[PDB]
Amino acid sequence: TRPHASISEKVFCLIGQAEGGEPNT
Amino acid sequence: TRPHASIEVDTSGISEKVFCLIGQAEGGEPNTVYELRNYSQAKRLFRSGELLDAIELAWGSNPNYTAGRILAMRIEDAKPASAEIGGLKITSKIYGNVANNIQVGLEKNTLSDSLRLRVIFQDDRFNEVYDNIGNIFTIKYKGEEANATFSVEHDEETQKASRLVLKVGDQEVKSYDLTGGAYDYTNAIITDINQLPDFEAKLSPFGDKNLESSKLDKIENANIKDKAVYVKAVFGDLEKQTAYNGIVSFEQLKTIEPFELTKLKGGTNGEPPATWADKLDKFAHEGGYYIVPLSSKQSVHAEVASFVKERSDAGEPMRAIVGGGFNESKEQLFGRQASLSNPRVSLVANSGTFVMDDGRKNHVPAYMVAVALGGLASGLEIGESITFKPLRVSSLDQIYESIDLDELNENGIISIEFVRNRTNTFFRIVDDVTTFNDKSDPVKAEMAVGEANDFLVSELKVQLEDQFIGTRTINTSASIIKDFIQSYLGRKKRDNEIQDFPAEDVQVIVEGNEARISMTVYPIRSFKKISVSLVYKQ
Amino acid sequence: TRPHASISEKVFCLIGQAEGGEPNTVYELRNYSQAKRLFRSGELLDAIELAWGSNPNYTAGRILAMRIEDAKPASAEIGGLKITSKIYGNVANNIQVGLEKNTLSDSLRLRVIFQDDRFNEVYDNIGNIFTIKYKGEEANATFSVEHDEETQKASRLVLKVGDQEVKSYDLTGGAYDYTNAIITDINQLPDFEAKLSPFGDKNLESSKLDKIENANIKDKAVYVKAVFGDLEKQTAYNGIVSFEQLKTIEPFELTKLKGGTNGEPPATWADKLDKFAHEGGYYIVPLSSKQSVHAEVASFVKERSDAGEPMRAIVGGGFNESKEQLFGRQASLSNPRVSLVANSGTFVMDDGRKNHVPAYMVAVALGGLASGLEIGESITFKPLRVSSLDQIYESIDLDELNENGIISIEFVRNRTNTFFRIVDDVTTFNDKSDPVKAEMAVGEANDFLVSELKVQLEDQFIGTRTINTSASIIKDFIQSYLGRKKRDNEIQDFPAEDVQVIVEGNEARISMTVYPIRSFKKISVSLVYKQQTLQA
Repeated sequence: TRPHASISEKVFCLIGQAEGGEPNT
Repeated sequence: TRPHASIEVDTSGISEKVFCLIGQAEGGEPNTVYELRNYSQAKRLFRSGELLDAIELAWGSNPNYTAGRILAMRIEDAKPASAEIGGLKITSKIYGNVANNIQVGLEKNTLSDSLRLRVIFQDDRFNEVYDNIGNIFTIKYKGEEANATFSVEHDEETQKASRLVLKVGDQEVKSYDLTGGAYDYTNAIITDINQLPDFEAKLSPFGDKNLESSKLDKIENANIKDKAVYVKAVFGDLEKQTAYNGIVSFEQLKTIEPFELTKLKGGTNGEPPATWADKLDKFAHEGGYYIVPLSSKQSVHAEVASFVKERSDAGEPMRAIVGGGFNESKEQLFGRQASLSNPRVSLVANSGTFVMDDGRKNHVPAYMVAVALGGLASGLEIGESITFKPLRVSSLDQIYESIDLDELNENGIISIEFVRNRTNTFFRIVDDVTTFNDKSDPVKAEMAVGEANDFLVSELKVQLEDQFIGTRTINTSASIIKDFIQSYLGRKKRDNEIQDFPAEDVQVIVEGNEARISMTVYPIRSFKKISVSLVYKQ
Repeated sequence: TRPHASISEKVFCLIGQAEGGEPNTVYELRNYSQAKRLFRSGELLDAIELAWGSNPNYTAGRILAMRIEDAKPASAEIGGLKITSKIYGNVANNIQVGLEKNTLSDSLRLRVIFQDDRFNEVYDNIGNIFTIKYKGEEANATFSVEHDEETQKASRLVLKVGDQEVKSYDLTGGAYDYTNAIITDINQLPDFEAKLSPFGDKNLESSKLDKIENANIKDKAVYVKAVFGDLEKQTAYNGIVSFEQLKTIEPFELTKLKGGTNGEPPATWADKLDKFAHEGGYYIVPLSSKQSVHAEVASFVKERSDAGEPMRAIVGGGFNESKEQLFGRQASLSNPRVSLVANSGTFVMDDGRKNHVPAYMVAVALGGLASGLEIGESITFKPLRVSSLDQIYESIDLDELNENGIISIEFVRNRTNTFFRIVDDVTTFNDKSDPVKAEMAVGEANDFLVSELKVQLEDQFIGTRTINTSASIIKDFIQSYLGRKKRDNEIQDFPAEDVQVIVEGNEARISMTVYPIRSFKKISVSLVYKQQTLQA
């Protein structure tokens, strides 16, 4: 991996359906 | 020499980017790149065939624009024509079959006890003679002893000249070392004989010889009272006579001997190579951008395409333009496209005819229209497109017309369109679409957008490098990166290299070991659809 | 001798095979012309001239050059002289010398020739140091010199008049050491006279007078000669050739010198690498070809590290080496402070010639760069100024060579211009989590810091005043040093709480922590293109 160039305090939560991402995390 | 004035009525030519051509032609030393800056230089490095007709086309495909400097390579392992005749290895500076026409001979002159050399070659009208070979200088002794001589002995380990000695009877009058010493150039002998009482030595008037003294030949006890005999040194005089000129060179295996005027042998272009990648490797660091191979073979098209992708992965963007055959069919073309559907490649269909400047109404294959096209595309300013530009082609051997110029262009194949008048040559090129399958993305799809991206990207790379990748200190967080990048983008908008950019839509993230950047740019590219509407008030 | 007018820190070393200079000595070169006066041809000279022109902006400092051949001076014993040349090696056989007798002076004349410098000046009226006369009416008068028989140096000079001795000149008992004292003192006499040579500032000693007696003199101007001493004074202090006397000096023809020889290729360089042990040259670039000498340089740098002195070696390998041949050097050259360079290319030398360059000399390009740069600065991504280079290795190859600890080179394309830059400051060391050893510039920052820290610990505590300096005092002194080094920004940060020291009789043990300046090696970008509106 030699060096290179490659080219709000109120947190908000959600919970619902989605076709992606592992659940329970 | 003396002060003077000169006027050459130079026949040269009868600009930013560089253009690369690899093809077949019958001259020039093989497997080394050349830079061509002048057509009249190409007619002299090379001689005949596609590589030269390609260059004569590339630098004339448009009456106002023209290609930059050209890099060339020959696709042949041409041997040089040579022979062993006499005690000399004769080798021709030409590489290829053409060199077999060369003729060399030697004859000895009685009136000067020297050789006369003749070299002849037909196509360059070269037929000249060199005479008095040897004769490097004379001596006459002037003392009044009965009969005096001189001698010149070799270094028996190397056949180089070792001493020059003057003998009056049995007495060594004088002597000089020739294995280097004071007398490395013959000039010092020409003083140090004359300045003695009993001897004088003088040069021949035909040119300054002044050879390196180790090149004389072995002689012993030659009378120089009854005669003004020559010192000979017959081989090393050939370099002073002929080295800087002409077509032939001479090398020693042994004694030099006369021979009849005889032809050479072994000038062979050889079989064409079964693969082009090994020689294509040499363009990797010569600074090209646009490359075209001068052949219809499908293996060459796949090797060049894979080569361009390998270069693009290693910091050097490149692009290939390819043609195929003599008037190919749709089935053949889409067969070539489907096998070669990667970006940074563009495929051309038509095969044209060009009025070549000899007066030569040349019917020309598709991979040569790709030269004419690639030459024009390379010469223009960065970010312009071949889109709707005219080409100086004479006529086309073609199938494709307006409805086909939907079909082919929609599938990513370029073609030239016939417009009946006023537009300079009646012919303009419809698009700059690449061979990549998916047309939705313009950077991949359309050549000019890519060609503007590739150099813009390199500049962002190079400027970020020394400002940050140098790692001069960590105490320069991500807020400074936003300052540098907005300053950088502000220059590109001012310099017209981009259309516009939003300044307050830049996001930077950093973790000390790595920085992450996000930015948006609004690109600049040629118009392609003009929808102008008309209304009135009746 | 009369008053008249007429018209960086990191020291660098070079050592290799070229023509010229004394065998087994180090020379402090500081300009191009000084180099060409010392050496004549060889890769050492290209390396020197490359060091001060690998980059126009960054350039090396002082150059310590060594020419590693057991060379001999060319000599030939002829006439009455131990003729010897100053220039050791093969080249000196090209010298020619002759001593011609010249009759109007009744002297010798010297001509020395050497073709590469076309030297060819002449030294004339050799001998003939001064002239003598007598005026008086005495019919018989004469001059003589008599010698110390144990050395045949002259010990008396005498004048006779009227067939008896007049006066002694005591040629070791005063001012008569120098010939002038005889010429003045004769000029004080009533009727004896003498005049100095019109040929120049001879002022030779009387010790080197030649054997001569009963020179009949009155109506004459006879020369005293002193030939050998005149040869030394008028010639030995200039030019290529040197003379010593064996046997009497007399004329002989123009002839070559002989036996000048370079010797055999050096088998071991270690006992000649001892000459750098006190000049402190930090970077060293051996031009040695073979892996055997690279291991010797590696052993040498390790031995100087154990001695306390920091040094680092940059090395190259062959022509057209493959990855694996370079891995076989990397494994056999394992220790840190040794830096392996890959490719072999070409450079545009002083001549304007397209010189081919092996990796042994391409190493000099990085050595000239790292010695030019500021201390602690990284060699990474700086230009290299190379005309052509066997450099087909691609981006994935750079990662493989770099990970394995092999310095590589890259082609980079600007807008229109191009240039070649060096892709990482890595060493030949294995461990990825130890940047003090894995990164040349970090090791350098550590070395130069430690060279000062050692000395300031000596001056403070091995003043040896008393054991009563308890560990709290050492704990304070480390705070002073870490504060002074933070002030000059040589360290990023340090935790002042983490200084622990224990003292036991004459022995102390120390521990601490330092935040070194962190790098910024990787940058990633996410570049997006969007449509846009512009309107009336």
